[PDB]
Amino acid sequence: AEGYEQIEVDVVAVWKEGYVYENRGSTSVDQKITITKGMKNVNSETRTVTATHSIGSTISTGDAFEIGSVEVSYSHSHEESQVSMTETEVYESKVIEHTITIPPTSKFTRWQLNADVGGADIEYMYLIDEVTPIGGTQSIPQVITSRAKIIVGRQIILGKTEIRIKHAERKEYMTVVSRKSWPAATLGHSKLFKFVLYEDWGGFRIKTLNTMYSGYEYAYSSDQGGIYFDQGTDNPKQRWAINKSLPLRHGDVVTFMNKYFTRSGLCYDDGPATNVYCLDKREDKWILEVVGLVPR
Ligand SMILES: C[N+](C)(C)CCOP(=O)(O)O
Ligand SMILES: C[N+](C)(C)CCOP(=O)(O)O
Ligand SMILES: C[N+](C)(C)CCOP(=O)(O)O
Ligand SMILES: C[N+](C)(C)CCOP(=O)(O)O
Ligand code: NA
Ligand code: NA
Ligand code: NA
Repeated sequence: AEGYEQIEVDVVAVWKEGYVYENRGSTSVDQKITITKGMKNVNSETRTVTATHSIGSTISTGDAFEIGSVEVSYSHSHEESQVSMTETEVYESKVIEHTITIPPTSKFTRWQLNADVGGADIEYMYLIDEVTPIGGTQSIPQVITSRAKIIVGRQIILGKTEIRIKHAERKEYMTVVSRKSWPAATLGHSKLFKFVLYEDWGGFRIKTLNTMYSGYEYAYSSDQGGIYFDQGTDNPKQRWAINKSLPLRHGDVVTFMNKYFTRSGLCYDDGPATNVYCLDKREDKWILEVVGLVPR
């Protein structure tokens, strides 16, 4: 995908009890059994998963990623074997069902292999099964190498990477126009409006590469709430807070809270001229898009 990348990473997997039936008497008893091989509470509208917990140095809680493939290696019965998963397999619920004939004086142990890719609980990645005598020894499976390959947005380097900021609900880009002889933010369909994100002691700064008044390039909130662009200063009014852990990445959905008006977030609002405002106790979702390449 245009702006994403694959990365290998270690994930946690374990063999659970699953189901256990004991037939201590005679004769052979039949039992129906149903299991659902699939990711727990999987969203049908998307494959992007918001991390509930970390996956090493690469993923942190709240980070967006997509599971490309998962490869867990196990040892049973005294022999090694490995099972791989496709993207379609990790995101599908297969309700496997059938009858198991338990022979007399024997236990049926259906083991349940799972995987927790940073919060994403893959219930029943695999089913081994094991019929064994009572009270005889049985082989317990053990995961030897659990690992996954995730898909993430290309990183945004602060003060370096040129991005486009797009309003998620309205699918329109933040653009710059003149208002009161100052540069001003307003929503538009143009892909020509590039920005650079910075970070210092006071917060994040949104610099425009499309100003008409030279030097007036950092986004800030007026007392009235309208978003204008000023010259670089120490003022909190031009400093912002992002609700997402670094590193920022392509396609990240974020909110921008003002550092001076601390409860006022950046959003769409029908102004008389422009429509990008800082409004109290409300904060709209914006997409960060890493720019492609211009032709020449
Ligand atoms: C994995 N399996 C249950 C389909 C075959 C292996 O049976 P067993 O290893 O418990 O004897
Ligand atoms: C007046 N307004 C609330 C619609 C936005 C204008 O902000 P401002 O340009 O007066 O600083
Ligand atoms: C937008 N509001 C009128 C609800 C309050 C926010 O004022 P402001 O923080 O944008 O200056
Ligand atoms: C006082 N100072 C000039 C060193 C910093 C002031 O930054 P500012 O918020 O007044 O623009
Ligand atoms: Na600094
Ligand atoms: Na300012
Ligand atoms: Na408007």
